Amino acid sequence: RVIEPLIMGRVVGDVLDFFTPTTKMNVSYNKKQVSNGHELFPSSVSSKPRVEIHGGDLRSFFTLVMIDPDVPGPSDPFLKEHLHWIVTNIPGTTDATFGKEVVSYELPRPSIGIHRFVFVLFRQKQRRVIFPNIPSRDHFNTRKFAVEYDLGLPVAAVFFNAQRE
Repeated sequence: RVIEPLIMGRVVGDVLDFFTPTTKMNVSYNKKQVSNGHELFPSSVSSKPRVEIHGGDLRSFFTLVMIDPDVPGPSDPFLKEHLHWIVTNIPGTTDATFGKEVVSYELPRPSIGIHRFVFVLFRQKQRRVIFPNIPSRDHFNTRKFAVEYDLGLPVAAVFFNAQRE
């Protein structure tokens, strides 16, 4: 039931494997929480959001990625995924500003149709801090990225829909 909007919205399937959410994540833009699957205007999301994470060991570290799988349009997404943001080594119970920004936040600018803008959080392996070298934002693969950096399955994910205004 908790992952339901991600399954109906095809995030689980198109971008992520099935997982059991275990960390609470709250993504907010100017204090307005992102609600799974609801539409936002691009102008509302032009600056990076606040991403607070909750619960679990204070010693844990988390990686956040933001991706758009529907590029340039969802019907023929031949550039998928477009990478919007990567923050690693976020201490448990804090927020993205406490991690290492590895890929800077790129404002959502969907070209064709309605795109899903997806935030995914992973727990890092114990005693591991990571610094991914990502040469390009196009043709990004979240599943492959998690395998590369030993990030396991997502522990939380949320997304919004956005289209050109």
